[PDB]
Amino acid sequence: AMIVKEVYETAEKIKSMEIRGAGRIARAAAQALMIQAEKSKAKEPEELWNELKVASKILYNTRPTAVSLPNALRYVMHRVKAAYLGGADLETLRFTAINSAKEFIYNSEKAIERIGEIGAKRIEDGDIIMTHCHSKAAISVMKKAFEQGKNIKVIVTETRPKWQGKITAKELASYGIPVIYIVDSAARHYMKMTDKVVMGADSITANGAVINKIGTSLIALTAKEHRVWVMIAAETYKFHPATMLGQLVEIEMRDPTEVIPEEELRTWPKNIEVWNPAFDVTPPEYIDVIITERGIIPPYAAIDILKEEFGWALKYKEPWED
Amino acid sequence: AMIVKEVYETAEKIKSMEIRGAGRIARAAAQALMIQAEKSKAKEPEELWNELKVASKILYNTRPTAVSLPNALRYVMHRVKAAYLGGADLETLRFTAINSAKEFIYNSEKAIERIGEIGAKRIEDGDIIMTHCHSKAAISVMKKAFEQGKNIKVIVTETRPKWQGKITAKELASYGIPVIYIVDSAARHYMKMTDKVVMGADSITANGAVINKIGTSLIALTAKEHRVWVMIAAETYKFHPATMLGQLVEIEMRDPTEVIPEEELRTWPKNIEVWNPAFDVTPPEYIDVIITERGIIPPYAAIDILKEEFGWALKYKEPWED
Amino acid sequence: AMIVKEVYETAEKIKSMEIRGAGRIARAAAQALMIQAEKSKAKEPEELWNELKVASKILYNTRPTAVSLPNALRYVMHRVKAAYLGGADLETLRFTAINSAKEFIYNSEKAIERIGEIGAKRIEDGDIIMTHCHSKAAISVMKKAFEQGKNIKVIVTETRPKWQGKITAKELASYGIPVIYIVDSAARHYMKMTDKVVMGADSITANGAVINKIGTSLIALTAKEHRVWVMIAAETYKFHPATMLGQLVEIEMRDPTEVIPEEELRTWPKNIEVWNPAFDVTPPEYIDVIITERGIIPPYAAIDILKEEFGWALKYKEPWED
Amino acid sequence: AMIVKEVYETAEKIKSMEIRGAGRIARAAAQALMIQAEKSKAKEPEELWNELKVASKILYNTRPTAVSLPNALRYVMHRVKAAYLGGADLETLRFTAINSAKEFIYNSEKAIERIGEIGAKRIEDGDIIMTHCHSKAAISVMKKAFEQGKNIKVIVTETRPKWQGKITAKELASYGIPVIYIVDSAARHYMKMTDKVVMGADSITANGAVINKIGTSLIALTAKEHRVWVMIAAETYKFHPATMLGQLVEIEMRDPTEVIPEEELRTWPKNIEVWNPAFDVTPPEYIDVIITERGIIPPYAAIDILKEEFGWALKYKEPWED
Amino acid sequence: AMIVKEVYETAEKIKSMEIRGAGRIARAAAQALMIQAEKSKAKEPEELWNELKVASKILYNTRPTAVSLPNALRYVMHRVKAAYLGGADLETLRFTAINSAKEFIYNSEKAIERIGEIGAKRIEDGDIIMTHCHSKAAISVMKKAFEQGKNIKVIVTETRPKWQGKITAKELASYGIPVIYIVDSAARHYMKMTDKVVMGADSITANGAVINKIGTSLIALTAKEHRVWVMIAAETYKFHPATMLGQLVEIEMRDPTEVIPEEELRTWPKNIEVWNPAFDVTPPEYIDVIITERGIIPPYAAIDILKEEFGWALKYKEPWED
Amino acid sequence: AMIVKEVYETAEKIKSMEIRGAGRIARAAAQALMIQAEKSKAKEPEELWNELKVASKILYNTRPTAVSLPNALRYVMHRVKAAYLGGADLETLRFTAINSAKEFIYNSEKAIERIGEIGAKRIEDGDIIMTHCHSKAAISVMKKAFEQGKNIKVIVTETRPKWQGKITAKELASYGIPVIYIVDSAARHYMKMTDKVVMGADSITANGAVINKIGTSLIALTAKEHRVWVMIAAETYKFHPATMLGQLVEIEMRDPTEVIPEEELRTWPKNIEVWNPAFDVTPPEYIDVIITERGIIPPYAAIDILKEEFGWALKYKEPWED
Ligand SMILES: Nc1nc2c(ncn2[C@@H]2O[C@H](COP(=O)(O)O)[C@@H](O)[C@H]2O)c(=O)[nH]1
Ligand SMILES: Nc1nc2c(ncn2[C@@H]2O[C@H](COP(=O)(O)O)[C@@H](O)[C@H]2O)c(=O)[nH]1
Ligand SMILES: Nc1nc2c(ncn2[C@@H]2O[C@H](COP(=O)(O)O)[C@@H](O)[C@H]2O)c(=O)[nH]1
Ligand SMILES: Nc1nc2c(ncn2[C@@H]2O[C@H](COP(=O)(O)O)[C@@H](O)[C@H]2O)c(=O)[nH]1
Ligand SMILES: O=C(COP(=O)(O)O)[C@H](O)[C@H](O)COP(=O)(O)O
Ligand SMILES: [K+]
Ligand SMILES: [K+]
Repeated sequence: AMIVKEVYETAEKIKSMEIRGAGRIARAAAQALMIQAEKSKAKEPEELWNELKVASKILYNTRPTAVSLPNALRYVMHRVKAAYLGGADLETLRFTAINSAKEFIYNSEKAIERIGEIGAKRIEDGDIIMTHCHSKAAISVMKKAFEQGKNIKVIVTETRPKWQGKITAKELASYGIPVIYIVDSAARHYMKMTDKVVMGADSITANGAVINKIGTSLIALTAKEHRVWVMIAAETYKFHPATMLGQLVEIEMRDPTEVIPEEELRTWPKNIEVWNPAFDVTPPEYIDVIITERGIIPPYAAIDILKEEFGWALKYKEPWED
Repeated sequence: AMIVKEVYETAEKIKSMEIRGAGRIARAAAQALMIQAEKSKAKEPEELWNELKVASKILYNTRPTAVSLPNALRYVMHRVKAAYLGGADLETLRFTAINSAKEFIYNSEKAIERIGEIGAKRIEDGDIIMTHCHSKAAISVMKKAFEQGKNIKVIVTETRPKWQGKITAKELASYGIPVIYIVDSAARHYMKMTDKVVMGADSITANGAVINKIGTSLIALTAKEHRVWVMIAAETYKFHPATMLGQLVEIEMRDPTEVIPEEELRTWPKNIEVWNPAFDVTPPEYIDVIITERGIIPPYAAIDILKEEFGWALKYKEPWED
Repeated sequence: AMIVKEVYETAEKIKSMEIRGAGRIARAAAQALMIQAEKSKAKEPEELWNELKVASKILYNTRPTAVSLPNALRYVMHRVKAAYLGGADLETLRFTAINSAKEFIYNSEKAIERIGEIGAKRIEDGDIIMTHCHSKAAISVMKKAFEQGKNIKVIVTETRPKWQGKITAKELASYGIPVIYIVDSAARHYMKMTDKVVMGADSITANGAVINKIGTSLIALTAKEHRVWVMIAAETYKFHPATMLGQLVEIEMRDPTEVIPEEELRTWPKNIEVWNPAFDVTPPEYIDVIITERGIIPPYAAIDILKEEFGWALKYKEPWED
Repeated sequence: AMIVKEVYETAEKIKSMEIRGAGRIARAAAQALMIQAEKSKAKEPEELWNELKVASKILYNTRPTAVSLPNALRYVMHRVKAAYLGGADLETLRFTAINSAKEFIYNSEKAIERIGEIGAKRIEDGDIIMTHCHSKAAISVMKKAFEQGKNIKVIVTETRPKWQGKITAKELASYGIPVIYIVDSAARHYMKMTDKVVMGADSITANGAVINKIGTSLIALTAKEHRVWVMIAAETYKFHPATMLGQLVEIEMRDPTEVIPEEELRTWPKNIEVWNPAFDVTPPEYIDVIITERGIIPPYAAIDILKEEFGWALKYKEPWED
Repeated sequence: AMIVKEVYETAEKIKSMEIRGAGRIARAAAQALMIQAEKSKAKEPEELWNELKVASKILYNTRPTAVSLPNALRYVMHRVKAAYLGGADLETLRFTAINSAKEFIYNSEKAIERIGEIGAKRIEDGDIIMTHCHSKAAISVMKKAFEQGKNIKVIVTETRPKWQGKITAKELASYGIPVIYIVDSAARHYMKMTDKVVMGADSITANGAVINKIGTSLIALTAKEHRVWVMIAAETYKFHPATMLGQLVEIEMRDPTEVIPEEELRTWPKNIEVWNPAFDVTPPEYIDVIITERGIIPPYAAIDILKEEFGWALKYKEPWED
Repeated sequence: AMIVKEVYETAEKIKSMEIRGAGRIARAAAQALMIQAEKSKAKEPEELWNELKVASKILYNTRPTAVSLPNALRYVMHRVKAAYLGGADLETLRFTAINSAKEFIYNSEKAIERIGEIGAKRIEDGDIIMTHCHSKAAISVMKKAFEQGKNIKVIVTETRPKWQGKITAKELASYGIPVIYIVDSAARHYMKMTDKVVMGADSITANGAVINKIGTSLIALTAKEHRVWVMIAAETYKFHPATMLGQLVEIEMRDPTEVIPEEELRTWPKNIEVWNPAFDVTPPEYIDVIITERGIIPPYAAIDILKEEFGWALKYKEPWED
């Protein structure tokens, strides 16, 4: 297969986390398939289909946990598969894929702004919000609240090991929003002063559980303990189809050296293992609302979102398989 | 007025956390009073007494939260003040000061051994133990349980911002004990495989609360959620006598640059505030046992420890006070 | 501009709580639109439409918290607006307004009967039921359970400040049902002898929360503690559609003189503030079932009620809006 | 009036629990409806209709608590009744009853196979599983998982009074799955070593509560306490449609001799009452998932299963009534 | 017996609650026995003893629940009994009683000021405190905090039926302390803004339970739910000796007309009973600290207070019996 | 070396549980020490000392879990060992052992009588009481309460595997107390109608945990869940002194044939392991009180009982060791 540079470059950048955040990963994946179809020198449809199947496989095999990624590929390639199988000629297939990926990207961009507007109504003037990691959906909520003239202050948790909290702090401060930066360990200590917790999602399961950045389940746990609302800002493509039929979401273990740098870890005794899980599972009981682009829901209504938007595709194989 | 150099160095080193851990700080402070008395050039008792007061003050204004520090200074200075006021000559005062310091130091070492022997009975073959920070008292228990031939494995949290987890990890590894090293945020994610939690204490209050390294409360919180025993390994001089008459324990706010290094932090805008609490408060409902040198107690019997050993002193002003 | 006297009187009476209870306020507002249309002197549809908008506005700016009120106005005005914009003549508009009002009123009466029949199946012979405020929906259930020959007894909380408990007590007594009347503070003390709790609702939100008379949350809280079922008797028009897109429900702050009478309160110093919230929010974890006219649901299925019946309308501005 | 003896044999064997488990009972009731129709000597259609109505009532008044039974009779008699009322001649009616019976029986076998496949995905290699009673749907999950190569052990609670746990223990051992057999009272003691709990269901209600073998709720309670997942394996015909309209599920009280044998019980004093409830009610807060043949749901979504599958039938009388 | 006016007048004023609050009731009881001994025209000691025995019986038989009352009588009359039984002459007995009662009154007055000083250290600048009823011990804490220059605001609950909250509000406002007055039902609604809860006690039991004004257990319940500290300001004479050997504290039921005035209750149907319990029982788990004149304790240390101060007297009959 | 057969008969009958219940076992072990001393044919004091040391070891290695047994042997052998080491001649030693045995046995009977009297005060007229196993101290409470004229019923759980519940059921019926007999699994189902729970104890630990019959912790858990008081009737010799120095209590694992009889179990596959734990561990958060013969304590005060009664003995070896 004639796979372009940008398919490979994108895949490496998802793996190394130079491209990160479940939304962005999903847009970038779709963007890459768009560039494949723009640049394909293929002659036959069968030839282009094969390229897109394989480019998709490459992109799916990057990072497992955020279902946003395979939902983006599925979006582009359910359509490309339907086109091809009703013998669409070449340019019809090339446009199906290009236009499909443009829809997904537009809809991601729109969904996020919309989550901002909905979630900001749940924020009150004077609120101290605590967040975790760097979530574009959460930030959209917080930023929108601030543009509505509510005087807010955000507590950013640094978010080890990769320090996503630095990104969140600088970003929010740059829209004018006062930020309080603390270590992940201080979450409970400062939960007393916190009015609302607003965080993102990578996968959301049928029974209402939220897989998000390591440490999320802790922040939610103590938030529930103090009766602070836990609001998870999440696009409907964050919801995980295979969990309808009993799939456990894989938890990404990343390299030990994200925790202890190589120069130091090589000096450490052999009887120490560094474990670096990238995500944990917050059960639904610690979640008050999931804010989607289609509105506020309780977390136990995640199965409704998946039935009405993804149910149909689970008797079908994956649209890049054969 | 005529204070030796070892007092000043010791205080500089407690401030800087070159010397750290509650127990060690207490011993280092006794030592410093010891050396002041050993090397004094005083001629009258009143002169030595005056040096030992001032040196006491300097040592106390180093770090507020670990009560071990002022409890050590009191063990020396209660005895030194009663001698001075009983008319003791120069050399009798000098020796009360030196010999009191030596007793505290000897009792601190024996107590930690004994805590180890007692706590280790609560560890069972195969156990997986989560800990936090670096606590000599906690390590005593794990070390002794391994020497007894129990195959334990210790989950060690890195303990940001100052990374005491690293100290714990290398230490435990050095005794042959296998370690699983994780970031603080992962503590709930791994609580499901943990059998015991074993941490230390800086201050323990009348009502049973444990003030220990920032994050301790979170670990205890999710331990409870999971029905994992939380054991606090702690010497009687970790108990806080001022709290029987309602004193709140000061939580030390340490420098922002421990969290975000100087180079970086100077690049950040005014409207980010870095907050660095070094301790939090874990409520007694989340603690199962405190393991002291005089045995196992439930946290609520903190008051009995305080009454039977420290109550007597609360009608008096402070031993180093004029 | 040309608003009848019955509209103005009805709004005065909703404000003053001469007419009160969510369900009754909704019916009273439909009625008032009915009478405005019956008695209008308009010649063109545009003139009647203009009266029905203004009368709607006046009725809506009476009391914020019970969503039954604006849901009643919408049931009339959605239908009136679609007729006007479909070119309806004067008399066709007049009749859409009158007949819509009549349908709402008829459905409000049938729904409360049906809630009664459904909820009464969950009451068992010998039961002791705590209630709160005066709710027609709750009373429907108790009344019907007694008529079925079940020997029930109802603990009635006085419901300060406005004393709706008294209304409930006299009513239940009048049907032959024995009552135990207690102050609000005694609710936990008597929860141990209570078998069921049965209250009403003013608004029910997307995520399952019940906004009902001040104190309801406390009663539900200790009911849970005690494992006593909390049943909310509530019509579909108690559900709040604005909350699916993240609106917070306004909690009505009523006059201080309801708490402390005018004579007394004028004798009190400036630095006492009397605060009179008329409602609180009970979270869904403390509610076991909502009993609607279409059946039993768990509180989390509030969103399904809102979606299938009210979602359609949230792309449009308000039916009475210009 | 002319009822074949197979109907009576079945009904007897359901009362005495020679035929047991909610699925098997249901299949056995349809099988008897099937045989009644095959072997009927009725010469008019009205006469067969009367034999089936009657057979249905004989079968329904055996064991009240498992809704599987009346849902089976419903499946057949809704269709037999629609045929009959549309003029169907004799042999059309007979076939409708036989083929409806056959449909339900094939569907039951297929549903359980599919629950096994959905549920096994939630069992991970290593897992220890506690179960209760003998449930064909719980066993499907445990069997498929072992067939998939996962090394599991199963804690089989003995399930007094009727010792269902022995059936489960021998069965699982027979597939090569190691069993740990314990008394019901040991559930909490061993819940620390348990990773998943998997049990059946006799009825599931509109608000998500699960009715299953006496003891199930105790196991789900201490499982929640310890954060072990509680998974209910339940065919959709275990869901109870009368509960949408507020019905309480009857709790069968079986013979005292099941607890204490006849020989011994007759010697006991009159003032010892032996109470044998055969089922209890587990609230939905202690259930993490229900695994049906159409996928995983949170317990709150039972109402969705009921709305879509059974809600149509509630405004009509029962299918076997005059 | 020659009983004085003031013994009778005091007893009526305790019953009618013109004299109220457990501390004050106890002082007034002791004051009354003081006035008996001042004015007794008795000639013999046996004659005076008999007067004091009977005057005590009168005073004990006023209100049952606040153990402060019998502890005050016991204080005076353990001593008077010991004096008399070592044949103290008349004036020796008269002084024993007068002086004993002066000690109790001085010690009550001192203990309260002291509880103020201890408890105020647990109050932080900016705190919103919620209280209940009118407690001199609680007010001492709050007032002292305010005199220390901490800027506080107190939420006073009105405290039905008898409105003790009016007393609390006016009193606190008169020391300059901003007060927020609300109904007992609003406690949970406003618990989010509350930093500390400070309340009194009437009886405290061996196992740590606090009997205080009806509604106390509710406020503590929701305070625990939100992690607001519950601090009970209580003198050591609030602790209940007989609970060491298994006594249940009697809960005072007061007259129905405290709830519904006579003029209205006489018009109400016969099938309504008004129940007016004056106190409820807050379990120890909802209490953080009990502040006594001897310091902060956890509530589980109430048995220590009773052992060291009251244990001795429980093999003896009551010191006014014969 | 010369051991009387009564010692061996006793030890056999303790292993086989012909002698059972923690109190009775203890009395029976002292009785055997007593008979050994009475019937000894030793002519030197050293020779009797050796027979008692040995008798003690034979008795201690019967059943590990109930500390009552070694605390009984301790009571005798501390005193026999103090006599022996103070030069005591033969007949002085013999008497010391007989009279110590006799003291412990009289004390046990008196302790249990007094627990009945303290504990009955906590039972109120009407009460329904759930219990577990057969406990002589729990039965004392229930009996005294009935003797006092209170109309109670008792829910007697059958207590598998050894059916202790039948002993309890017949015994209580024999005093005229109505019994409800249920299987262990029915505990939660019937906890709603239960007002008090009253059970025994085999050991009680330094931190307040109670070791009692397998199932006790499940009953205490659902009792807490429902806010039913859990009361433990326990003589002070049930408190476990090794636990002050960190010891874990051994959980006796008895024969699998107690669960499944020999005849049946031999037919079962090899891959079914039958596990028979005879005790479990109830944490102190689920126990409201321990009733001892010296009064009511919260479970946290067990450490106070231990400090004052047994702490002296811990720095010495066991009384029967060389
Ligand atoms: N914050 C704080 N709490 C303390 C201190 N001493 C004792 N405590 C007690 O520790 C507990 C902490 O509860 P939290 O607010 O963490 O839920 C409270 O019961 C509080 O009364 C102290 O110095 N600071
Ligand atoms: N205060 C408030 N909470 C609401 C409203 N609508 C829904 N909720 C939800 O109701 C719950 C109340 O939780 P609470 O803060 O009482 O513990 C939260 O989960 C919150 O998200 C509303 O209008 N006001
Ligand atoms: N006991 C019982 N509860 C039911 C039934 N149907 C639904 N429920 C619901 O199941 C829950 C029972 O919880 P529990 O009382 O065990 O704590 C309640 O939410 C109740 O409203 C039924 O038939 N029986
Ligand atoms: N399992 C066990 N726990 C004990 C023992 N002695 C004291 N404990 C204490 O009892 C509690 C057991 O609670 P659980 O683990 O059932 O939740 C813990 O606080 C533990 O520290 C013992 O011998 N065994
Ligand atoms: O319950 C009340 C008043 O009861 P009443 O008003 O019915 O006498 C008070 O909280 C306590 O008695 C403590 O008050 P104090 O601290 O002043 O003793
Ligand atoms: K577990
Ligand atoms: K109960």
